[PDB]
Amino acid sequence: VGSLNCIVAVSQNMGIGKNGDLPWPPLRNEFRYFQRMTTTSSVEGKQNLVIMGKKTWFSIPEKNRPLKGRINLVLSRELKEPPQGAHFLSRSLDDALKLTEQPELANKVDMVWIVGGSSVYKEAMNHPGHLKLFVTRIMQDFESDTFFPEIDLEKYKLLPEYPGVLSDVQEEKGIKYKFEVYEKND
Ligand SMILES: NC(=O)C1=CN([C@@H]2O[C@H](COP(=O)(O)OP(=O)(O)OC[C@H]3O[C@@H](n4cnc5c(N)ncnc54)[C@H](OP(=O)(O)O)[C@@H]3O)[C@@H](O)[C@H]2O)C=CC1
Ligand SMILES: COc1ccccc1/C(C)=C\c1coc2nc(N)nc(N)c12
Repeated sequence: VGSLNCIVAVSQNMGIGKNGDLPWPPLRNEFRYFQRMTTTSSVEGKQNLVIMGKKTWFSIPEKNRPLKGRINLVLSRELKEPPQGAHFLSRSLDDALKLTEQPELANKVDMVWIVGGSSVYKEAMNHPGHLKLFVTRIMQDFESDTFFPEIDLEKYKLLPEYPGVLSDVQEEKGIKYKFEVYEKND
């Protein structure tokens, strides 16, 4: 148990997913940022924990499952075991978050990252303590069927910069995006 973080990429219309995939074409540098933010731990020997819902797990290409170099945990109210390739399954975010503090995971885990999708985000962002939201603002509209909740600029602060995050507008494949980090500490 290190810090609690959500990471998402979201279109100008708040879209995160379309038919079990992302709503925009592949953005390699965006995937690379995701990978470097979720995989990097400054503590040797540790890994970060990625928590996700079941549709989010299945949205990941099989070659990238489980997400390499991270401990993967899937949320589901139904599955009897973790899905093929996964090793953790929790019935709730509280259950998962509790599971981190021991019996055996808590000397292996550094940062905890919520990587989607909508319901998991809603609950984490609401979760009382110290929270950071890493949001890639995909600076146009895309047809979507899954959405990210509006961020309350009265509870969260927008940070002007953040270590290892590029602060200028980026562009790729003709699509502009901004990496943002928001922080709350209620
Ligand atoms: N742009 C981005 O940053 C991201 C995009 N996506 C996209 O979003 C979509 C998938 O997201 P979404 O449809 O929201 O689905 P989720 O990944 O949130 O999966 C929903 C399911 O997972 C379980 N689940 C979710 N929350 C909990 C919980 N708190 N406790 C127990 N189980 C839970 C369920 O399974 P059960 O029915 O078995 O209980 C529920 O049906 C895809 O299109 C994917 O590509 C996903 C992540 C990031
Ligand atoms: C199809 O989805 C994926 C495909 C490959 C690897 C990971 C993901 C997942 C689960 C999620 C993400 C893929 O790119 C992302 N960018 C940001 N900024 N946040 C995220 N949560 C993801």
